Amino acid sequence: ASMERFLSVYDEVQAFLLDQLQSKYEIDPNRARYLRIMMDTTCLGGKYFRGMTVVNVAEGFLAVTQHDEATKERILHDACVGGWMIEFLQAHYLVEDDIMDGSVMRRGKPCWYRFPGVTTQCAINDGIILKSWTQIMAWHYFADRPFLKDLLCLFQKVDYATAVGQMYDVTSMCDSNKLDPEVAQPMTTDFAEFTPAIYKRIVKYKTTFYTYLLPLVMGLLVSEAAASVEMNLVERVAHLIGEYFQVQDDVMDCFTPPEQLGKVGTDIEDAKCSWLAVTFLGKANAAQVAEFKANYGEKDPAKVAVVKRLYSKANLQADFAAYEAEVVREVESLIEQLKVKSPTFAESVAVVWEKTHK
Amino acid sequence: ASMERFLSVYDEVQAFLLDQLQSKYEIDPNRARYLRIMMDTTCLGGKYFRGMTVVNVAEGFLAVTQHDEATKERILHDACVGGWMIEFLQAHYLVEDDIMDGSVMRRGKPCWYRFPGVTTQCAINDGIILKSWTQIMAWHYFADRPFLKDLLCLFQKVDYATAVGQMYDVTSMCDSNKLDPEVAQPMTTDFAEFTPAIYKRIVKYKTTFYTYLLPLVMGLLVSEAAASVEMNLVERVAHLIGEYFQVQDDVMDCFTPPEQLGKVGTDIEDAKCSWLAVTFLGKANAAQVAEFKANYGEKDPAKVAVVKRLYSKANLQADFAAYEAEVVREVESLIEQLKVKSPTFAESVAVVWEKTHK
Ligand SMILES: Oc1ccc2[nH]cc(CN3CCN(c4nc5cc(Cl)ccc5s4)CC3)c2c1
Ligand SMILES: Oc1ccc2[nH]cc(CN3CCN(c4nc5cc(Cl)ccc5s4)CC3)c2c1
Ligand SMILES: [Zn+2]
Ligand SMILES: [Zn+2]
Repeated sequence: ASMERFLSVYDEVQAFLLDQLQSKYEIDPNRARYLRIMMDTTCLGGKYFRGMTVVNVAEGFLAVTQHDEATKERILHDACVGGWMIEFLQAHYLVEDDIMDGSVMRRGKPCWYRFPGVTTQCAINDGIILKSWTQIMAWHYFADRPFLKDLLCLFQKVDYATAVGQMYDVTSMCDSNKLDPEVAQPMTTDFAEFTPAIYKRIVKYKTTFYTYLLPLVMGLLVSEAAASVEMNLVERVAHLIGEYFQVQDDVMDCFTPPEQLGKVGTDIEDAKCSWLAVTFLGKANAAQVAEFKANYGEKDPAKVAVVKRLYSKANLQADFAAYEAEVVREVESLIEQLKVKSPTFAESVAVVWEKTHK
Repeated sequence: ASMERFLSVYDEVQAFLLDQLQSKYEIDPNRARYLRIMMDTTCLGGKYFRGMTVVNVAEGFLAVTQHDEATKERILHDACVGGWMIEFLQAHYLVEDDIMDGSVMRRGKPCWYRFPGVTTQCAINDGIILKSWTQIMAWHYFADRPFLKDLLCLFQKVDYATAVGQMYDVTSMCDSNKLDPEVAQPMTTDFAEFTPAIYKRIVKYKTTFYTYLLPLVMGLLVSEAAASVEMNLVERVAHLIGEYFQVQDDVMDCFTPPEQLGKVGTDIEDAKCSWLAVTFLGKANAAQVAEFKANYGEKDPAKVAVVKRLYSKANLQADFAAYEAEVVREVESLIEQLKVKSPTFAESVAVVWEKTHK
């Protein structure tokens, strides 16, 4: 099974990284232990959706391509390593984003920086190490691979797009004309930049490149199958599914109970440009817009409750159902176009969509 | 002149990065302005020692090798780009280290995160962007270069060694046996880990890889001259000069006036494993060791003054002169060994040493 193989490779990669720190970086057993615990706490515990997508794409191609058994094993091992590079990249951005946002919990556990023996001083560096490990994995495991250059190039572009996305996200509540390193940034008062186009740009860069595009294209690279697809369709479908994924996360932040969510959602307090805020502003009357402005982006729980009740009374479920019908329609159309060059790849995309939609 | 060429290339690289953000990353003029100012504030203003070393090494080879004029220009441009990759890598670690350490000033100006319109929330990400830019530079400018693979591999190893070094540095005042993410870390009471061997390990990784090794080897790579040297001698001399550089920085932190230093030095308050603390512990009697333990690593200015006077009365100038005589001796010996394969490269190393020593 794919999951058994995926988790066995984590143990192998972890052992390799820590053994390398001992043999080449003069590490002591106590600092190796700290880094082992850091890796487990930051990398494990999720669903491994991003990493398993690489494995699933590679598995799809194996089913229709002629290979020696040793080659099938090599491809599957490469897909697991590539999938772990993505999981570690996600771990890097979660560690850093939790510090930047002052987050309290992550997956029902405290954020890494909040651990007593960690602190922000160490956590920022731990986050840096997590991303350096993705490169150590690539150069070691893919040293002789024909796809090494393309993989490192794609990984770099995705990482950069994601850092650009975090900038778009953290500054989404400021007026663009006021951005100035010399002047403390006031929250917007007009919310003129809370538009579907601006929200789409935030989401496209902050999450879709690393959550959907990177796993799909990495699965193609380790399979030596990039010629079986039209890359423009891959980008379009990845960006489309990724946006839907984030709209789901925005709604859950506001209404999914903290116990089920695994944290206390603070998007309203943080004045985030969420799908709920953009959509609400897209249908509210003058009175509702005014009430929203007087209560958004403030920590006062009475003000947060006003925003939540404004959203509830605005019937955003109808807009969500309408957005979802449009996404089902467009995703199915792009899947159909993917079948022209690769029915196998289209099938992996269908599975990626099914898992997102539910 | 090398400096004129080096600074002209910064303008070109800056223009390329910002133009790429507009054409491919949907950036708006206000966020491009913020990133332009961030780049200038974090990358410029230093002596450009690391970046200019790449240029100087490449210039040395140009003087003794046959090339068309267009090739000499291509090599010099590659050396400037490679030198800027190192300067931007340094900018990344300064931004992040200033946040981690809670630093106030850097080069007589506030630390980047302390700017009113920046904040830690943005600065951590700005630091991440600074390092992604080093990779954007490499993939763009060195796309067709024979040294691209070796350069990216060397850059990754140096970056990882540096992140490992920051971990060694930030945890240098804890007892290794007590390192535990679950438990808040107490300061050491015995200072048994304040030894010359442990101090050497901190310094080797936290600064010598990126300050000395990377500029020298990058100069060789862009010159296609790695066969003109014995790499083991390059590593040994880089590590040796780098250690001397850091011993100088440790002494200046404690005794160079804040006006000349460009900041208020806090190594004593921070309980850092500095050359002054290790050397003092290496010659103190029982009474002096006891007085050091009762005053080190505390913010109280009276306690800091006791440590500074303990250092002053301990005649650490004699130990420094003795360490310096040994370094002059070993650096000169390694330079002599470098002459066997490349008198030109040995000469660039002599210049690197002269600039460090003064
Ligand atoms: O006033 C409050 C404050 C906090 C609260 N927590 C839970 C509630 C009770 N419901 C409020 C309405 N609701 C919404 N579900 C969606 C789903 C989509 Cl896809 C789009 C818009 C909405 S609106 C579900 C939970 C509540 C009410
Ligand atoms: O008590 C204090 C407190 C703060 C102070 N600031 C300046 C001073 C006055 N001098 C104190 C001694 N000194 C040192 N120079 C070096 C150089 C090396 Cl290489 C190694 C060890 C030392 S010791 C220079 C400045 C002073 C005194
Ligand atoms: Zn965030
Ligand atoms: Zn530091």
